[PDB]
Amino acid sequence: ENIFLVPLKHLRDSQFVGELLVGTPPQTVYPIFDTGSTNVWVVTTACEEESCKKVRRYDPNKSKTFRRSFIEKNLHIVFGSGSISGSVGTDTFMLGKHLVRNQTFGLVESESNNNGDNIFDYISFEGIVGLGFPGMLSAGNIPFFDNLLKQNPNVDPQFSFYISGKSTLIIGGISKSFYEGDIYMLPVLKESYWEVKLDELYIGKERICCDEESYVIFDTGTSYNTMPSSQMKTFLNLIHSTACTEQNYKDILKSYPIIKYVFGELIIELHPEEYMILNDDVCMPAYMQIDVPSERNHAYLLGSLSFMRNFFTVFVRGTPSMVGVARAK
Ligand SMILES: CCCN1CCCCCc2cccc(c2)C[C@@H]([C@H](O)CNC(C)(C)c2cccc(OC)c2)NC(=O)c2cccc(c2)C1=O
Repeated sequence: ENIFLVPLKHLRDSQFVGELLVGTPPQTVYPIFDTGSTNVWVVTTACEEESCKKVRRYDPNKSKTFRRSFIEKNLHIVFGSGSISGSVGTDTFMLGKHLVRNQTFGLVESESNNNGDNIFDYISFEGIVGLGFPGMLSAGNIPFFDNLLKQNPNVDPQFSFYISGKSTLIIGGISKSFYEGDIYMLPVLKESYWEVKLDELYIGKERICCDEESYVIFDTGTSYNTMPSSQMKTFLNLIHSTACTEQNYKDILKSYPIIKYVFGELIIELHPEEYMILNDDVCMPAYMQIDVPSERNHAYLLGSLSFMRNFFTVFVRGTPSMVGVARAK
């Protein structure tokens, strides 16, 4: 019981959903498990958009343990992918046979693009289980993950994502099934994200960072890696897209640069086959600009598609927090 698995299903686009049970008796939802945010969100019967009506919507009136929050707060969140709004409440959650009572969460009432048709019209969004820190907790006293640990005192305070039908969130421990070699540890900074100091960044022989304080954030909620907007053109000039097939892409990418993230004594090298994705016979880098609240201009995300596909990540919760990285098996 004390180390347990949450199998993740890869639905398109990317991100990866697991089974969460909410309310009494339990209603099932398939949220994404997001280290890049903190709030729990659940799509509800309050959302009357077609994008909500098409999924399994949580019905708070069917939950005996649901309590609408006393403070009637409307939360608006602008993600990089779209916007969600709704109100706040409390309920009992079940994750992987573990109970988490009196958990604050957002009840989705609305979903939109940030500008007509939006991402939610394409995907099957049912919510977010944020695994970030209290600095982006919009309502309530305690983040989900800290609450689960509080109410489950024999769980070790850690979780890890193994990406790629064999993706799984492992809570309380790790498995040698998922990684090779050693795990190196970096201290977490600030109060919002699984954020670490970045000392330098090279694209092949070119140093492109760092002269100010800079940071990497480990974000399972985003497929892509990122750079700050000022370095958008930097990256696009040094790493071109190019024609490729399934048959020749290894040869085409032999000429591409190694991207080196320098975290002090630890250097993570992303080889071309680890950061270039093949879509429509084009090799394109899995990098884009994305606004990071509270870390504009100096944050670099490491996402799921490039980074976690190749590197097993362990997230150790301070009881100071640490991130562990090792090569995926
Ligand atoms: C292959 C492309 C997939 N894709 C675009 C669709 C994503 C659909 C699922 C979804 C919907 C809502 C939210 C999320 C996921 C999670 C967030 C994640 O929490 C972002 N974390 C950061 C730190 C960047 C952040 C930004 C803004 C607010 C914030 O609050 C603390 C945190 N993902 C995204 O904002 C996002 C952005 C661009 C592309 C994609 C996802 C993406 O990979």
